[PDB]
Amino acid sequence: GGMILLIDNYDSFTWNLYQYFCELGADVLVKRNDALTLADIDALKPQKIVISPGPCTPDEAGISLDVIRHYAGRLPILGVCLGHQAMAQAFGGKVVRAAKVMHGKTSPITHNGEGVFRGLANPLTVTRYHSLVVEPDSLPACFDVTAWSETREIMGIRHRQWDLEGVQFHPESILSEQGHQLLANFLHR
Repeated sequence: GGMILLIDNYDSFTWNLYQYFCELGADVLVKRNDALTLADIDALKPQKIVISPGPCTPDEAGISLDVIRHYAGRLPILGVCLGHQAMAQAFGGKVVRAAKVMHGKTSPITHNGEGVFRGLANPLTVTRYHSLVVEPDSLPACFDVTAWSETREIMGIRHRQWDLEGVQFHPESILSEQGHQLLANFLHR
């Protein structure tokens, strides 16, 4: 509810998330993936963690993979794009090339109306900034898929037991009412 650790994986969109979460009344702290150890995060005492997008892959995302693996089941974690892929890979996921690389287009995904999608319209139009996707047949059994592209891509995953959730699209909203309601869902679990 209070203190959010946002992990910057060197994207401009981490500051959008900063503003969005601050407008929802959260105490947010933004630390770069290479300027942190896991010992650091114990000092900061976060209530929830968010892994940002970034131009890299999870392997090159500094501590992101280490953080998901160590804090899984201790604090809620929300992965956006890169963070969503990092969440799959963390539990033995496989990230593969997409059918079409999307550099800013908005498109309709279907969801299960649970997790961050509770009280959201289905289908839902979202904006995509990615070229890679989580491979469905490789997805670890600990994860349910929660959203699908219309080309049948994984657009959201969620752990079956713990509070860690991913989205492949950029939430980009909080003045959209159904965009505010998506991040508020993570914040007020």
